Amino acid sequence: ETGDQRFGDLVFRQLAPNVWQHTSYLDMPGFGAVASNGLIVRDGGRVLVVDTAWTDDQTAQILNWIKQEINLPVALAVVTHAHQDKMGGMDALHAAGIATYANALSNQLAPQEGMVAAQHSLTFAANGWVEPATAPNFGPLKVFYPGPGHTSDNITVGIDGTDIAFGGCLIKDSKAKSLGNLGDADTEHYAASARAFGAAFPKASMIVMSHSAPDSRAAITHTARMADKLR
Ligand SMILES: FC(F)(F)c1nnc(S)n1/N=C/c1cccc(Br)c1
Ligand SMILES: [Ca+2]
Ligand SMILES: [Ca+2]
Ligand SMILES: [Zn+2]
Ligand SMILES: [Zn+2]
Repeated sequence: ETGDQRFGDLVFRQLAPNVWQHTSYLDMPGFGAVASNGLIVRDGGRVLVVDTAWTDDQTAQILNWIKQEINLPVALAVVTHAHQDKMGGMDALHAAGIATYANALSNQLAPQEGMVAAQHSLTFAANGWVEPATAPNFGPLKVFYPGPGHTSDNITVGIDGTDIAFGGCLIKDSKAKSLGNLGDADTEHYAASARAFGAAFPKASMIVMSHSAPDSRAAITHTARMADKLR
């Protein structure tokens, strides 16, 4: 779509004055090329990243795009669970000197999932909000653990000062006919987790997700409606 920029294999789209979506693609062999989206946030004199790309090389291209187009240091990255689309590029972040954060559970599961763990672990209260001492200096990033759904470790992030919340792989677009890859899913708690994400970011009107283009809040309720049928 017009307005989008390509750098290498990555596509970028501005969502807000200080927010961009990054999109990377993995070619399952002779199968569907599969898109995955993350976010880039300009916070004053620094940049914050949400999710790697599928690969280290694709991840370096994110970082090089930021250097060329924004020209501010990346202070940290938060990754949203231990699958290849979200943590495939951790080695690239580390090679670049970025501090990395993930749900403690993501870091614990990372080895079995064939992912490199992030450096630092987020933990969460019973109400789902990140324990702030584990997410120091996150600026406008508000990190919320909605409960198990796409995976037991899936986390979400709202961007304060914008209309944007990022549901990662938990949320599907409002015309989706399935819930995608359920290989690590919790089918019993999924619906409640989708709804909890909506409740955490009641003011968000643009919902960004890993595997569809940004949607309205309709994505949340539609996802929950699908998930209701798993139980
Ligand atoms: F549209 C799809 F199919 F891409 C999708 N929608 N929701 C989910 S989750 N997916 N797939 C996610 C996925 C596919 C291959 C490998 C890994 Br690791 C994750
Ligand atoms: Ca690697
Ligand atoms: Ca798995
Ligand atoms: Zn996933
Ligand atoms: Zn995914």
